[PDB]
Amino acid sequence: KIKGTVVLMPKNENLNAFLGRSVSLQLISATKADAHGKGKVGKDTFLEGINTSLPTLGAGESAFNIHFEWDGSMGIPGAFYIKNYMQVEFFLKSLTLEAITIRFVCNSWVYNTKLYKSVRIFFANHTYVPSETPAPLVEYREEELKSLRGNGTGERKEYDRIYDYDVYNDLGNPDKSEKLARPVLGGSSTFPYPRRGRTGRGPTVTDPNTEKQGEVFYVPRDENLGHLKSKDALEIGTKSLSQIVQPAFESAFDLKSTPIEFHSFQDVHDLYEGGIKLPRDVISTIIPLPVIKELYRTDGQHILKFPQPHVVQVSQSAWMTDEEFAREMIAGVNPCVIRGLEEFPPKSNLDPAIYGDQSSKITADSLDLDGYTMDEALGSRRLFMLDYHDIFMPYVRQINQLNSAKTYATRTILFLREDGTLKPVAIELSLPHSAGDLSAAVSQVVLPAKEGVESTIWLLAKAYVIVNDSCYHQLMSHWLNTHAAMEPFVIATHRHLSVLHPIYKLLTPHYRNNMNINALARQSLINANGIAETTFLPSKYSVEMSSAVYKNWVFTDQALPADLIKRGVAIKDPSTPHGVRLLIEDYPYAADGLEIWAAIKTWVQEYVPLYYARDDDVKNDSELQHWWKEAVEKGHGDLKDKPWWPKLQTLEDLVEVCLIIIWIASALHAAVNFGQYPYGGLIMNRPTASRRLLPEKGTPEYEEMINNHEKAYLRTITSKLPTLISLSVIEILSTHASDEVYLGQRDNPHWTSDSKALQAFQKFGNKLKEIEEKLVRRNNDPSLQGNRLGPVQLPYTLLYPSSEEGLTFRGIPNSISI
Ligand SMILES: [Fe+3]
Repeated sequence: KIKGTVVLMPKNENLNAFLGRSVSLQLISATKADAHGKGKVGKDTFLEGINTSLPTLGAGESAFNIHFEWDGSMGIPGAFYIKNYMQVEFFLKSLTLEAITIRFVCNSWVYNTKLYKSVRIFFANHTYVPSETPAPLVEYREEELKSLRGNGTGERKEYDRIYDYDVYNDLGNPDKSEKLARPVLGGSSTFPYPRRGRTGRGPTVTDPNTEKQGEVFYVPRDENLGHLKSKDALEIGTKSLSQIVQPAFESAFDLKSTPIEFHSFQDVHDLYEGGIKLPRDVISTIIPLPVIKELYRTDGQHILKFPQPHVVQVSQSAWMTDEEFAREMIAGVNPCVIRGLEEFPPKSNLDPAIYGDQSSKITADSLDLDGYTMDEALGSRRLFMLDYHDIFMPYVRQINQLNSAKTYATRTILFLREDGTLKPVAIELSLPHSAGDLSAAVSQVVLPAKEGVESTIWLLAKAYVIVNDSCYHQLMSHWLNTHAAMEPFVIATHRHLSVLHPIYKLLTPHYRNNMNINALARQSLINANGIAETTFLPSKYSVEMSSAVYKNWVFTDQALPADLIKRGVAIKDPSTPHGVRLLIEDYPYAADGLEIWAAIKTWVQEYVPLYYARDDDVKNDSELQHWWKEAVEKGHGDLKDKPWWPKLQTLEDLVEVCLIIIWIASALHAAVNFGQYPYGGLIMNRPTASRRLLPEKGTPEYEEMINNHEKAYLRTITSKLPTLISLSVIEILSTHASDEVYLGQRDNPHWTSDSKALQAFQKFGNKLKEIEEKLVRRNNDPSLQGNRLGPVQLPYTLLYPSSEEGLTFRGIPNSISI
């Protein structure tokens, strides 16, 4: 008999109930086949007893002894079937067979046997490209992929493990109201979009093209991550905020229990000092809710107190400095949009027949470039911009028609000073113009000012820019480029790469929780009248704006060197270690990012050749070829006609594709995600909406800018009630769960039996530790203070690879996990 140990976790996170005839396992041979060439299968073997011997056992886990009859005619086990005859599902961790050691890493929920169309199968931890699969496992390997793909029909159930694609046709709620109808995103030239995971709930009764509402948005079962500690279930907080907390806040405002608007900046600071007083029944709603109860300190009676945002921990006024406004474009929440400006004035590609004359109104001789002429600044590569003009202009008219929204399409010009810091030198606030226009508001240029009403107008100009930047950050840099862009690759990977496949093992840690958070976001974040639409400027146009931006999304430009070169913030330079020379030498995001990028590249370049010796080996891997074909032609199918997709016929193409996927999922998402509350937890620093244009001279609103500048500012930016909701959301999303798995870590040390792959992975984790030491030295270097810390004195730690749990402003998860 072969001695085995099963480790599992009961659903409650009673052990005698697993004995008797409750759980059967059957070993499957990798070497002895039946007459059809399929590995022979052993007898049903039941769990025999509880193993209390090994002190090495994670929380919630139990170990069971089992002995398998396995004679000569059976060969070597390479897989097993398991049947759960119990009513309730359990979480299967592993099987370990001794003195034959063979390890099986399972980490999968096993529901009652009657719920499955075919018996659950698990493979030992060996790694095989398809031409290396032992012959008696070839059919089992392919049948398991066929099972995962399903047939493209049916309402998906909680226990299903079926991966497939669908369009974003589940955000509208047209059965509730015509006002809640939304365009389908994906599957048309008007609205191209990445695909998402298919749920199959079926059509609404009013629109056959929109998917009906559902209490639970399915994800394949093992994508729905359980947590030992309920506080770690951060993705569910989004749902609780929308469904329970937001209505409670709304009630406090409807009943006039708290002022409707902030009246001074101190009313905003109060949120993390003394707190806000709210009705008792409002506090009583929050206090018992998992995740939500961690967001606020409370007296249990009437007070909620938000945590002090990092950006104010040293100076509560530094966010208002021009130095910090520009520094955040290279070391802030959204450090990836600034571009070099190589001509002046800046140009627009938009049609003047639609929007009016698009010539810039910024004059060169009005700009203070520290004594440089414009030609000198351009030539020395010292001029940059944050350009939202062409991005926002197409939507300004329809946004400004909404009752409580008004924006400009902004452009900010920045100068790289000789001291190496950026300074803002002008903001252009543009509006579309057409013959029939009812509005008399005009475009204007605003220049820096420190005194008088001109200083208030300049501070407001910065707020209009940061509203554009916050909307672009959240919808494009963050949602579109990480969450949404990655999901098609998750789906393709499970559909086409076996668990046995080396590239499955390389990529899947980088998908942890991504389908789950995305489904929860379709339900409560980006749904019609959901949190994003009611907190961000574009309202009901928000998600469709991300579709318009996706028209220009380029997979190969997500690589960090290509991004930097495309934006004109670095140049190709083969004499440099990273192959690019930064044009802003101390650009903290890019400088730290290049280190992480290089480490991932080395890991991928070391792992790939362990499994692929020539370009032909890549061409000849049928799972890999099917995977990439489907990811492109189905998952990102609206961009299938584009010439820039890698072909995947060479080793270098495989490395490139894997490298870009891991970068997007880990460091890029971390850099755009974990600064959300640290920088945006002060709404004045990261306003999410603007509600009025600049006032005309001779009006009470203009006199208010002179006499009460803080009120003028607060009336312009996000109102108090959506601010309380936005702050709560971003606090959740900026938190690391205690069970996170970070870059350089895996959830199990035995993910492969291949020692060379294990060694290469250890080298990768060591290199990340080395890199963190280097980044600490950078933050401690007084010469780099201006960009790495700024007047907010906030060291740039967002690309430190490691972190403890909580709202830490550091740490790079493997995946898009929140
Ligand atoms: Fe995120």
